[PDB]
Amino acid sequence: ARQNLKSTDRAVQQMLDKAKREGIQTVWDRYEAMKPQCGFGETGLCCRHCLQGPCRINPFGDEPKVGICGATAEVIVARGLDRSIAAGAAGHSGHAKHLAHTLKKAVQGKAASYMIKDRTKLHSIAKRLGIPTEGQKDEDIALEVAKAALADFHEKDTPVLWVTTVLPPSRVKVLSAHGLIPAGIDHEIAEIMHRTSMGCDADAQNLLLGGLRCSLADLAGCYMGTDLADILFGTPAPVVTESNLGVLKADAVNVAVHGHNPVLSDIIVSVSKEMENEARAAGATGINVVGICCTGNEVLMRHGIPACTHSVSQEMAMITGALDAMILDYQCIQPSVATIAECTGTTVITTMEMSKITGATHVNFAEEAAVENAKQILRLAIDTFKRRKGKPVEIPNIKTKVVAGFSTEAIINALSKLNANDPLKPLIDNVVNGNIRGVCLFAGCNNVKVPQDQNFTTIARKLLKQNVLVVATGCGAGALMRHGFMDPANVDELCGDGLKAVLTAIGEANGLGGPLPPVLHMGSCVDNSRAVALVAALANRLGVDLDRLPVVASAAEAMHEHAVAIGTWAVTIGLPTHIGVLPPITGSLPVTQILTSSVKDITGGYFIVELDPETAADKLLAAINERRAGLGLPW
Amino acid sequence: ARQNLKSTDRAVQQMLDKAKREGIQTVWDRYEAMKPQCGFGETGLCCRHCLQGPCRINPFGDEPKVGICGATAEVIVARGLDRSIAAGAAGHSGHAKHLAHTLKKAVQGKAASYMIKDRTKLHSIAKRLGIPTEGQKDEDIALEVAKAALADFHEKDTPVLWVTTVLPPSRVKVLSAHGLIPAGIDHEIAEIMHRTSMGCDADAQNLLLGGLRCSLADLAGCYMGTDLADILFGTPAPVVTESNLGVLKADAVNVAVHGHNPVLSDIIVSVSKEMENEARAAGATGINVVGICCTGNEVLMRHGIPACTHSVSQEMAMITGALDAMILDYQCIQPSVATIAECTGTTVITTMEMSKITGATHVNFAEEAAVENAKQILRLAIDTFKRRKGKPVEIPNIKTKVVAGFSTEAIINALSKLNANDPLKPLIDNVVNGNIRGVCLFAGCNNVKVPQDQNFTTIARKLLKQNVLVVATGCGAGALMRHGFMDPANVDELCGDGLKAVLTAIGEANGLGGPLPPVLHMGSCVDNSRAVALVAALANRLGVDLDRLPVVASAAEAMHEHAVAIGTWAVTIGLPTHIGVLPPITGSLPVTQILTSSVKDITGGYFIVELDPETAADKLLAAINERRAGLGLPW
Ligand code: SF4
Ligand code: SF4
Ligand code: SF4
Ligand code: SF4
Ligand code: FES
Ligand code: FES
Repeated sequence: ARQNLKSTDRAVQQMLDKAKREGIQTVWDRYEAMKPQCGFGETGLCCRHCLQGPCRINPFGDEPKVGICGATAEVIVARGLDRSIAAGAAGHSGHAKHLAHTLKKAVQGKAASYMIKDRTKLHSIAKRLGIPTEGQKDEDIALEVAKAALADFHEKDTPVLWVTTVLPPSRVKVLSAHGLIPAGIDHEIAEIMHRTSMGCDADAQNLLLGGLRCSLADLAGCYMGTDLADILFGTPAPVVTESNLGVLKADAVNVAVHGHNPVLSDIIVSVSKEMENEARAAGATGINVVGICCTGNEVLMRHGIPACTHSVSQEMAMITGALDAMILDYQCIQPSVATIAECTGTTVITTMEMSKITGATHVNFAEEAAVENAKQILRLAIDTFKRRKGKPVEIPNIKTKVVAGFSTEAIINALSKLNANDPLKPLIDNVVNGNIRGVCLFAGCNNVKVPQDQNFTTIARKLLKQNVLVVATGCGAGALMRHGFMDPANVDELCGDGLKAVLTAIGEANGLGGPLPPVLHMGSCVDNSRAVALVAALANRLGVDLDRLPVVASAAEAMHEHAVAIGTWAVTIGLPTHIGVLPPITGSLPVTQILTSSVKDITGGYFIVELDPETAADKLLAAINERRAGLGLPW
Repeated sequence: ARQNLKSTDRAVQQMLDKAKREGIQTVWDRYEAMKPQCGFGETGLCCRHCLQGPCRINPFGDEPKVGICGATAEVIVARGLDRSIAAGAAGHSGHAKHLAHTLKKAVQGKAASYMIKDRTKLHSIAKRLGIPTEGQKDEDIALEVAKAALADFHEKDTPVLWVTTVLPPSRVKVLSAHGLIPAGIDHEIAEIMHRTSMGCDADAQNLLLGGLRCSLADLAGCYMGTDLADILFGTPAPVVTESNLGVLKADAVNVAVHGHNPVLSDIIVSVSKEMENEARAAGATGINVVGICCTGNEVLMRHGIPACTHSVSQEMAMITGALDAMILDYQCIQPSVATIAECTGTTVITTMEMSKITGATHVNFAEEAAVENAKQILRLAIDTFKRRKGKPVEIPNIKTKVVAGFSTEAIINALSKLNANDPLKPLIDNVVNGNIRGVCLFAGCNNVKVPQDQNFTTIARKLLKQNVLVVATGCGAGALMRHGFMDPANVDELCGDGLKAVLTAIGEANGLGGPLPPVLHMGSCVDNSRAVALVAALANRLGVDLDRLPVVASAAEAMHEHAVAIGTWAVTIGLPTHIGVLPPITGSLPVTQILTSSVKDITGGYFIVELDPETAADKLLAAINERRAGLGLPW
């Protein structure tokens, strides 16, 4: 079996061989068993929005040509897409809502394990929202910030401030003119679900405008999540760590944190240090906390916790035999982990009331008891380590060096070493002179349909050679880190001369003796909001809207509904946005034409649907170079 | 072509013959073109919640057996069902939210076309919510009521009051013990969408408990909608009118109001009276406003507007050639009406920003301009009448007499003529002595899979002969009214002797010289909340919870997501609840077992899935008689 057709990650390939030997079914096996997949679903031409369904429409040929109620292909496709956007917004904003409640509990004396760790971030957010700080206690400022966060979920006398205060006024004006500013986060999610139900909205343009507005509700949830997590846990600054399965240690208690919301896993990190002695009494060397998915990104960015794996390959960490516990919150967790655990000996633990998995142990985490819960959890992990004393394990000896922690604050600070009072100017100077062709954000998941990481690395290599500044979040950052794109030792190999010169100048001015890494890791999926903050700051410094900047995005291997939401708000804020898997839109030419072309006339952004990564890189470079030409720059 | 296999309504059959002659495609034709429908979708064994899909599971046989991410059949089915519940809740609560904003605008002097029409209802709601009224202006009380309504959409220091203040304390306690009381209406909708996204909740029981809680958010939206519409437009009292296509008049301007929210169509009713002269200047006899679907129910209940048709047969009103305008809000409107209008000459007008139909004329209704908008709309209708002067029409000369307007206030008032200070006691006395075997609520839609009305009338006939008091809402009321079940002249034919005696006693005590009708029309789909108010009042008067009462529900021909939500909250509040179409659950035996059996141990209610209506009636009678036996009553 040619495992490189499943994943380009050599540690994953090794574990796929072990899973095959041992008869453990993987995500790739379940994908093979699903083929050929339903073409009605793949093209978007299926509707189950009422009990007269299921309805389907033949992409081509004879009947059925229309839904039972009269819903056309255009309507069916647009309604389906809208519900996916709403689902994504619901996830990011549920994460943000949880953090808002945590901050409120902390400053009300109800959860002493949590606190204001970043006072600077708290005050800047308060100022951005218009919350007075002068002569106020920090706990009172933070209570007002948490209350403002919660207020953005519902209608009120202002629109969603985590949209209108984070984008330039000119962009807010464009969006307002088209009716796209969200009135409340959960309000928009509910309105989507209403308008897409049977016998309601049935005009493709009207439906899709609703979708764009709900995608801005998702952006607000992302930005709110990043803001609150930085207040609570600290704004990231540059860190050095490692990635891939070789970060597991046979002689340690290996504990993975997995999911998206780090409200508990940040505590796990701190409590694990306190239980090192208890782990060694059990015969381990210590407790080795490692990350999976975006919760892993959160603790990597703030604490340098090494990242074990990501997304599609998450089961492989368990296949080593050395994963003693997998501590779950929610989002992007394959529920197969609970069954695989019976074969690998891993203790899979859920912690959130609305995210349980049959067969996994549940610990009822509460912020008020976080340290207590963390000790209960780590003691299960220690017990599990004890059960495998003397059992052989197979950890691939494969890992990469990762430099990360590039929050927007950290990037501005790094640039400030080149120009103290105008830190964005050195970046803009090098865009203008061509040393930096443009900026590309890689975001989103892996997807079993795409050999793991192949689109991210293929596209990134071409862009880096063409002097594009590449930033990354989520499992796009995961893909790039596991293939060495966050190791500064690879700048010479990967980067064009102009980009190398800039990365070197910034790195050497920050006391590194070497360049910044080839790709800047800006954090988790909610931390796509950090990229928005950087791009909005560049737009404001230049006096233009985002749809004039040479900035693009690529969800090169997208999977989750919240990647669909992110891609949609990237378009809505003005960016050319590549997606490297087929979204369920191709069954409607009119909807595809809106999303890939005529939306440019509304927001200035547009989707670029391209499954071939070499072709996608050329298309992204053309989009960047079109923006350069619109600014009168050489390219 | 045997049209009685499509609809049991003889006027619909006549129009199906006309549509066939004229080559106009109908809902039944589009259904035939869809067969055979996808069995994966029909059984619930399909998931499109991420871009790795579509995933399907064979009900029986070999692979695929599990989703790509590991999602089991139980998880896939429960997630799909939860999203349908959330969609239903989003519709009913969007309707309620609209009315709350309308009331607020009215009492703030911003929409003079609206007002407090039912001061008694306003004060009773205020008292139920704990809002002080003594020494307060009505406009201030109503502002506080509207603000409370809007607050129930989001988290706050109280749970959703339109749940906790409308059910008995003992029922609230049972629900609270299981974690089922909603925290906020839109909060629960968003949490469903989150928990059902990829890699989140993956335990069938946990998912379904979430669904039960979101169904209570739907109940709150229903009850809020009824409360606010009664304040604004008046609480229904008994009315006499007619139903079926024969209510159209060739010589008049025929204007249908269609959808669910009557915020504009109540205005249309009043403004149409003012434009009678203008209609006659155009050569019509007047303006003939008729109802379709639940907006039609709203104006039938409050004003006696005749109901033209319902649900699955809505296109047939247009096929007569006499429908000059169809005025749309949202929900349950087949979008085919916009295409059929090109053939029939009808002017189809949309009015709500989030519900447009390509090819229909849109009028941007605003409460602040409601009368202005209504005149613009009725002038389009008058112009359309003028275009058909001299054209032959085919209106089936088929109509029934309808007695309706049985709000819970009206029912209590009618009973009070038999016992002035204890009005529920005569009803309970006759349940105890067996003259009334129990109560059955018919609710929900028609569905093209079921010959139109056949389940409603078959089940109702059997129950009425067994002395069941039958109440009805929505298009269940529509089905029963169009077959004579709301005409008191049919009591002798349809009703058992004990039920006839009770209907006669109440009718004769209310100065009718005749009985109440065989079935009591309690209004629109949101007005299922009225049935909750009646049943909760009976429970309180008897000192028991709802799951001890001989009360059942039947969504005998269910279609829309909000019928799924209603059926689910009927179960959650404690009722045996029949559904007469297959919901997409049969692909999971564990989920089916929870919903039809083990949920009894949680809420005391349960679903009864039965597609054969004779069998369903026997099962409903067994459920009623089991409740009678639990109270120690003969049966
Ligand atoms: S909403 Fe229309 S297209 Fe969708 S399942 Fe129902 S009848 Fe079919
Ligand atoms: S990128 Fe996608 S797979 Fe990875 S965790 Fe942040 S949503 Fe999930
Ligand atoms: S969520 Fe799981 S079952 Fe659903 S489409 Fe994605 S991989 Fe398939
Ligand atoms: S019953 Fe069903 S079809 Fe009829 S209007 Fe009130 S939801 Fe729609
Ligand atoms: S017919 Fe396959 S996704 Fe519905
Ligand atoms: S395979 Fe037909 S509904 Fe998805």
